[PDB]
Amino acid sequence: SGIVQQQNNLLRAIEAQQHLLQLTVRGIKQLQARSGGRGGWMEWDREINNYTSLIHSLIEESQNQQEK
Amino acid sequence: SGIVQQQNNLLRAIEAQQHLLQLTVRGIKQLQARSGGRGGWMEWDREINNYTSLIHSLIEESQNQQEK
Amino acid sequence: SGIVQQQNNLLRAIEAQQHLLQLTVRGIKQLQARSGGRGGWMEWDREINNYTSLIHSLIEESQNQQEK
Repeated sequence: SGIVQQQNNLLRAIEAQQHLLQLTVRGIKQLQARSGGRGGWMEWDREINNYTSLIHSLIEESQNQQEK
Repeated sequence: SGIVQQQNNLLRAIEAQQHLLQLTVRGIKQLQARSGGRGGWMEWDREINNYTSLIHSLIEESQNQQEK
Repeated sequence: SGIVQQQNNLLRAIEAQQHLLQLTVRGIKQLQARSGGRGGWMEWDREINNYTSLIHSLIEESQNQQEK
């Protein structure tokens, strides 16, 4: 412990930041929507999805073997 | 030290990311404002505030006992 | 290793979050643009650039001596 009780907090902070990140993307999405568009943002969405997937995978594997 | 000098950098990076996060939320807010709305975004604001509060608490407790 | 294989994952997660952060800023920028403005957001851009620079520096120095 000690140094380990820190890597848990750092991970909790990252997990929460991700919730803030997904909140701002939703906000941006509703903003593009109500002003036409949303058709040319297809590639933008793809990149967001891909990076969110990579992070979720990173967080899951970190939550995993942190207990051992 | 060594592994500890890393958890300080990782924390500094998280603290700065949070400043970038709060900058984008302000940008989104001024965007919703100048286009009517801002009345139906009450719940959105609540979630943002709550998550920002959780992070600030996480960062503060990490800054704390990192010295010991 | 062990505790170290975690600080690599935590760093990878931060690096990816930064890519998500830069994606949302681009989205916000294209939103301000197509609606006039972008002239009064000069100071906003400055702060974003400065914080992105600080993070890139933090990430680079963390990637560096993590091998030793």
